Amino acid sequence: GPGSYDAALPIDELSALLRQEMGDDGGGSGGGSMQDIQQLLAKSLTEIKRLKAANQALEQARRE
Amino acid sequence: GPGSYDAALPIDELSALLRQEMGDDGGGSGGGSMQDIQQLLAKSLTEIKRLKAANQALEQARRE
Repeated sequence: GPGSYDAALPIDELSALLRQEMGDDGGGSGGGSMQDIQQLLAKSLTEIKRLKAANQALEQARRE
Repeated sequence: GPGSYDAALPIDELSALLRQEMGDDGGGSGGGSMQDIQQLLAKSLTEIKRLKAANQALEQARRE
């Protein structure tokens, strides 16, 4: 199976992991530009905010 | 300007946003070397997995 910790794994693995958490259609590229990092690092930040918004909303909505 | 759906903002802004989402006192420069992205793009991915596990744990507790 996989390793016991996520310790210093390469850029291809952490890119595939955040894209798999968002259910991608086999995305990513070898581009490495300022635009490539901005798109990836905005996408992971957007997914944090999506889960926090949903968590905060459902905790009061299901309480009835 | 539009009142919703921020996109294509500079790398310093999205990096200060993911750092303060993880509880830092704001942020600074977004960097651009391979060592910078292997840190910040993994930290933001760890915060997705954290909040998914938190949301899942309270959902299965309050379905009763």
